[PDB]
Amino acid sequence: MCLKLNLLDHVFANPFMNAAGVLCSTEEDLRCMTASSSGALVSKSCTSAPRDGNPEPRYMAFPLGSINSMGLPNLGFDFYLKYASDLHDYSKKPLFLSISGLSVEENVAMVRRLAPVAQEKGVLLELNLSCPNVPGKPQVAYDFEAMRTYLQQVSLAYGLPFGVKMPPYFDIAHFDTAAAVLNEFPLVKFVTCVNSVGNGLVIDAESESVVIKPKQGFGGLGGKYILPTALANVNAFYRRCPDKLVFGCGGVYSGEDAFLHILAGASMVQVGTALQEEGPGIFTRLEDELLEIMARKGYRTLEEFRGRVKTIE
Amino acid sequence: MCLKLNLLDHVFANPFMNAAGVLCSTEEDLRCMTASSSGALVSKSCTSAPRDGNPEPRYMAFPLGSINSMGLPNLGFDFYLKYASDLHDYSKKPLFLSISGLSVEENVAMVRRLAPVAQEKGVLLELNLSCPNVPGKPQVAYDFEAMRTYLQQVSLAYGLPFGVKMPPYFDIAHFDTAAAVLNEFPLVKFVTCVNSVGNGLVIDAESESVVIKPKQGFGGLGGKYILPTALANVNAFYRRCPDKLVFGCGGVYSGEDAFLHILAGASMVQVGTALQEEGPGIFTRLEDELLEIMARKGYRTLEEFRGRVKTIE
Ligand SMILES: Cc1cc2nc3c(=O)[nH]c(=O)nc-3n(C[C@H](O)[C@H](O)[C@H](O)COP(=O)(O)O)c2cc1C
Ligand SMILES: Cc1cc2nc3c(=O)[nH]c(=O)nc-3n(C[C@H](O)[C@H](O)[C@H](O)COP(=O)(O)O)c2cc1C
Ligand SMILES: *C(/C=C/c1ccco1)=C1C(=O)NC(=O)NC1=O
Ligand SMILES: *C(/C=C/c1ccco1)=C1C(=O)NC(=O)NC1=O
Ligand SMILES: C[As](C)(=O)[O-]
Ligand SMILES: C[As](C)(=O)[O-]
Repeated sequence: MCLKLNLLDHVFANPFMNAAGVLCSTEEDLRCMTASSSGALVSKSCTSAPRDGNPEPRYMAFPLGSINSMGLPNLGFDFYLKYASDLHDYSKKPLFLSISGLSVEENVAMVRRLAPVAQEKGVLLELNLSCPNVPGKPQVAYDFEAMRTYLQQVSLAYGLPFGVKMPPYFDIAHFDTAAAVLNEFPLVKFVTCVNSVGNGLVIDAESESVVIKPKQGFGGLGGKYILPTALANVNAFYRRCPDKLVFGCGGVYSGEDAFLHILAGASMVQVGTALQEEGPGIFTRLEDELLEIMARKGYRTLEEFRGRVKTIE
Repeated sequence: MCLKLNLLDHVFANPFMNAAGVLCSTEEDLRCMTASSSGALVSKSCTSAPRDGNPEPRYMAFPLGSINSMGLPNLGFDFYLKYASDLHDYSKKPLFLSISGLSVEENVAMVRRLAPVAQEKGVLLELNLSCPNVPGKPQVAYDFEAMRTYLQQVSLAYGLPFGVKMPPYFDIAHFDTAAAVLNEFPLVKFVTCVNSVGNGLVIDAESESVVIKPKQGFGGLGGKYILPTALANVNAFYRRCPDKLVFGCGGVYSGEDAFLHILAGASMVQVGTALQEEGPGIFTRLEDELLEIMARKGYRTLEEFRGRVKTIE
């Protein structure tokens, strides 16, 4: 058995990709993700100018997942754009480029320059509206009027299909409002659910200390902690956005977890924490495990079960 | 070594209590909590009139925690007031009564009636502003203006010290706003952080089905999933509300987990999912495990380490 997605006028070998921020900062990282068996890759969220990020330690992992306060760090937009325009081998797999400007004007500036490269090469924009680790600059998609302004301005400057990296929500009214804002924008063709569960806090009992340095130890959560939250957000936006794709992200360590994301509605499945911890070998494992679950159940295609999670009575 | 606390004009043998909703709905449940080694108990959140709650199954537990959509179920306010007035043995431990009206008016109606019993018996009010399982009635404390209205009306009607059960927040701006609301009310003497992480979704891979019946499977998360979220909220409010007490709730299975809550700023420590799964014998275990950690560290009292989590640099 194999798989075949045809999403966003691109062909994908399988639904797996990295999560933005993991194994995708440097040229070396991007070449490693390209050489892996993932179906696609996404670059690290960038600002217009290069930045260093927050002070170390800024990422820590544990048996149930990870906490991070990475904050700015990226080589800057010029580098990721060059990667997209001159360096990426599109014959190997599709590329997504993630942007996370600090203001609407910064995002607009970047997308005006990305557009020609999108037209020429087919790089796909993921607009990050959910970073939980910039002090003073909370998650844009938690402010629905701000979200609307960003999407209006980006859609007008960019003019081409794009997607949005969403924070998790926890309230039905918020699902309803958020999805309705997204559905105002026809150029938003995919929605990635979710970014990290923001501003958790891990404490080490022995040392009586937080484990990351920035923001008094507060950071976004990934990994096993977040799987039910991720699944809820995938399914909530899958139900509410029938004319868009939903990409799942959060808590994927196995083909079974991927299967659950796809049952909830996911088209592509992104891997963050588990990829940071296991490395890019994880992609052959996840595909082998997903194909085995499909074979046991008699599923030949992803379409046979995507979004087909059952409810009770 | 000592687990004793003296707070809110009451003496507690230890900081442990049930979380509202767990082992506290019937008279039988309340007697069993009273008979346990807990330092206190809290009654099931009540509405003015009795309710049945949502269709079953409405609670499920897993190795990493639980999901629930209990929704309304309670014997009604009259029953819990009667228990406070006539049945509870205050010589054994203090009682908290949780209320969760569906409107500000219903809450106000209850607290007007509670007030004389609080005064006479010393029962303590916990006002629930965070239930994630009523369709059309999202978490009140996610709407800061609604929160303020409720606290103003309840403060005026009740006129006595009370506490509030808060939802988890995920955004620094939300912590700042929420705490500033709470700090407008001097009668809010304690803040319980946190209620369930709302609107998660658990899916069973074999059956391809959600595991609870209401709300298409969506429900609030407890247990191991939520400990870093709970610690963050406890510390965020501990830092922002220096004139109030913070009670910790979320993810407690061990004395070590309780130690982390206390380092983060918790006074009382509430136990939901783990008590639902293990039963009331958990409180002797939690006490022994917390005293073991204190002995190893040389700590003689809770106040020697409460709120003393260390940050880096
Ligand atoms: C070290 C690290 C850095 C991250 N940086 C970004 C980022 O640049 N852009 C972004 O959209 N998400 C970022 N994220 C969030 C992840 O893309 C993903 O949404 C999150 O980790 C949850 O998925 P998981 O449970 O597989 O980790 C980052 C996560 C980690 C762990
Ligand atoms: C079966 C069940 C019923 C609950 N009912 C209530 C409730 O009536 N009032 C309330 O404030 N919280 C209620 N909760 C939330 C818990 O008090 C607690 O905040 C949550 O379960 C997180 O703690 P934990 O990680 O120890 O489970 C309920 C939780 C469960 C599991
Ligand atoms: C923040 C995004 C940061 C960034 C820096 C340059 C451009 O964007 C993060 C995010 O979105 N999710 C995370 O879990 N961690 C982050 O630091
Ligand atoms: C909802 C509150 C239910 C209630 C019933 C009578 C009055 O209020 C819940 C809550 O606060 N937390 C939960 O985890 N579960 C609930 O269903
Ligand atoms: C995320 As990296 C460039 O330290 O593998
Ligand atoms: C050495 As290993 C845990 O990458 O099999």
